[PDB]
Amino acid sequence: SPLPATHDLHISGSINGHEFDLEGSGKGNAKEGYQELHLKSNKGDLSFSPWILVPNIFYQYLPFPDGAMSPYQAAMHDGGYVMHRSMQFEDGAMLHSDHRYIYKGNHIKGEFRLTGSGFPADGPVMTNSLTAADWCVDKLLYPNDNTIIGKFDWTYTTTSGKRYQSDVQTNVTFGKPIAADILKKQPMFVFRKVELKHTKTELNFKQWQKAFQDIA
Amino acid sequence: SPLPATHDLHISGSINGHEFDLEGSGKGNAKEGYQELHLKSNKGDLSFSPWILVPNIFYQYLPFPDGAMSPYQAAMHDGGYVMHRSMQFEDGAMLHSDHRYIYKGNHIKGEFRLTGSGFPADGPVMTNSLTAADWCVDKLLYPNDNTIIGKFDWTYTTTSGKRYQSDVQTNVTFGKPIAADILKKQPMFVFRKVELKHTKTELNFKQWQKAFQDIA
Amino acid sequence: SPLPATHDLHISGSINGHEFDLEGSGKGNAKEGYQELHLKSNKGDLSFSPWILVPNIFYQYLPFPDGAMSPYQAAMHDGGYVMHRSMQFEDGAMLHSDHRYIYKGNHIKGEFRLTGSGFPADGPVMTNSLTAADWCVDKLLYPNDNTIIGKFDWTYTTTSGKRYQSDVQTNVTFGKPIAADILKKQPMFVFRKVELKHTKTELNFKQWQKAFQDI
Amino acid sequence: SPLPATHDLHISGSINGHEFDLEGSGKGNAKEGYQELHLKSNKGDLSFSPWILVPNIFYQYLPFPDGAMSPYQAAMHDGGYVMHRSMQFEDGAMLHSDHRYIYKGNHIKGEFRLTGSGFPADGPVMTNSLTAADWCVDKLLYPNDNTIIGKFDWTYTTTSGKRYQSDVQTNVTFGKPIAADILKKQPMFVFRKVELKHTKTELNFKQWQKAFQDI
Repeated sequence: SPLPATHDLHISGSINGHEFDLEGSGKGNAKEGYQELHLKSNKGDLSFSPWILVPNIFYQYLPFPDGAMSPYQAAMHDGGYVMHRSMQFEDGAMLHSDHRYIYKGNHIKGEFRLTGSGFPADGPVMTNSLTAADWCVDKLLYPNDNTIIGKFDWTYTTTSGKRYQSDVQTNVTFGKPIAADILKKQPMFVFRKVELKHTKTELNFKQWQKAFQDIA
Repeated sequence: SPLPATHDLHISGSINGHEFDLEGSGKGNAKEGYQELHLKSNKGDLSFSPWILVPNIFYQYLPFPDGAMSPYQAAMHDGGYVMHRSMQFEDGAMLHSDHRYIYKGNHIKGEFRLTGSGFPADGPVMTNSLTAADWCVDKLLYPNDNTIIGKFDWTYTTTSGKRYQSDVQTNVTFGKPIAADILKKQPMFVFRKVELKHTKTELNFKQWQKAFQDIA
Repeated sequence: SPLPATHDLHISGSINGHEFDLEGSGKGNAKEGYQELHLKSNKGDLSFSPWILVPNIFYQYLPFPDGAMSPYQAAMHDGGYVMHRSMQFEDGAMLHSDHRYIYKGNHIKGEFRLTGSGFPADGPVMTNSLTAADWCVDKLLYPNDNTIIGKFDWTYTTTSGKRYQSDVQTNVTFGKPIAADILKKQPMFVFRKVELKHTKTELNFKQWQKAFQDI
Repeated sequence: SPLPATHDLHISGSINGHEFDLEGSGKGNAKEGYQELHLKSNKGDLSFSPWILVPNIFYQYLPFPDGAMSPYQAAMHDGGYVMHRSMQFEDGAMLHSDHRYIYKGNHIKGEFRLTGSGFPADGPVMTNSLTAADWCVDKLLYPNDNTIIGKFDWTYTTTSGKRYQSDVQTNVTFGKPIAADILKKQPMFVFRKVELKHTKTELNFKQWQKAFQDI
């Protein structure tokens, strides 16, 4: 049926052993790749940079080239999917997440669970020193008919001027096979840009996305 | 108070998108480093090798050298701890886990949650071809007073004769500071051996452990 | 200070302990990114897939966007640069290289040294089962004014249908500071395509390259 | 077929694009694992911490347990071996090396080539702030009869108190098959300790080593 138009998210888990829990709703344009989302904390002030919740804070808004359904869009009413992502940061920290969804017509409800640990007390996550995430190219491959293995190098700029880097791998597992015509076009890349306004208790996130097999 | 003598575990999560859930109980000797555990499935036959649940299936049974309390033993009645472990396998699979505990006198109850994804359909986890885990040396460092960052190279032998390898990092976060005299002895290593008997629904696990700063 | 038009390569080292040595020459168009190269073995038949020598077989041919010189082209007559590249393969093999260059007007001479090891005897490098390399996006960052640290995920298709993957990092070190206006545009990405035809003793290589900051 | 008693090393390459070259000699006891080595620079003051040249500054000095020859000692008069080592540092730097040897009776001559790059100008290698290397356990596996693939996590202490970490993999490739009875004992671990005293031009290095399968 339809592409999604609106979504909500409950995201919870712990960073360095401290529990956090946020929820909120947003919307987007699934032909353009754009979405935005507001979150508010249920457990008081975040003790860590809200920027570490990106990329984790909805590829059902991502089309494939020339208006084709991405595998995420096609699965939405046919079998669904989950994601499992790993971020391994340069200073020894790690952050994993599980991503699950429920659809009600053109509305997506996400339930994401995250565990992040090992962030140094004086590093840029626990001092709120991340300032922006660099624009990013995601590389996707499909090693079998129901799995995407994707990877990107993820870097934030920070207040000291040094970037903060992590290796990010995302495995996406589908309830039914991906269409043969999607499977034959590998690798697929996706260019993304994000913005985030935030306080200690609230986030306003925006993201643009565009898949490509080749450039102009 | 006492070192632990008995424990139980509920461990659940998903592998390649399929949910699993096991529970059972065991016991050990916290002066010798030895424990054993029985698990039985609540959700029918496992669709994956039970060996992939090791190392995940209790360092409160591990003493430090010369009968000293390990940081895990000392935290047990003073602040507690959690663990976050990552296994990144050579064929692109990933498995993360969160480890939490509740103590009632000398009894430990564990509640572990795992997400593993990306195991190839013909690889050794999804074909039940893992045969044993190699003996292993864990290296621990304490980058601050409440955190252990530990690492080991984890390898199983398999029915084809080829080993199956992963990089394993475990971040352990303590509710109160680790004692100064433990913090000053780094790195600490731990030698471990495990055995596992299993069926599609039940596991019988055993593990021996011995911490060392140097060898004979 | 001309852009390069032609280039030679001597590339030697070992794979799994077996010494190899190739040389040959090629040409390209430094306004368009394209280059091509022929190589011939000086030590008999190669005992491994010639495809493993890609990406290692000249970013002086890469312009930056809108007719700008890339940092590689600008260094060419002003301090030079070297590269150090690491390939870490999914099956435990590793391949490192050192890249150095000498320029004579618009001609480049490359001298590259490689050590690869730990390729399984039944894997696709030692069985010559690599069939092509996937198109690739390289992400570059400049952590200081004389260094590029670049990364890509590098995958071959193989005769079995199973891809063969490696993490690739390339650190490029310049003899003089990169221009401030290049340093401000980060990350920079580069999209590349390669072809290779080969025999046991010869390689005929082609590459297209194009830098982009956005799509 | 004597065990080694004495050794020389010529080690050269570059760190962050700056060429370096050292040579010197040492000795050790191949029944006990210990060796020591002196090196002196042929190109002026080192511009980086000499500690970064450890572990790279001779497992022919390592016996295996119970007076057994290690695979390195047995290859010494029977086909030899080379090593390829990769150090991947937590701050993005990389250091690879190629190790080759020539034997004359009980003397070893090493010729090692290294390329390190991407060390931050304010990090502890380029500020000479590494103070010691932590004691270390090396895990070895033999995926086929002529290869060792070994791994350790390598950490220095520094003057700031913050350790400096790297993933280290060493692939060793033999000219003849390793003995079946060595191949059956896997993993094998090796516990090592090092010391280094240094100046801008000289290094005085000591190492203790002991193989173990169990404790």
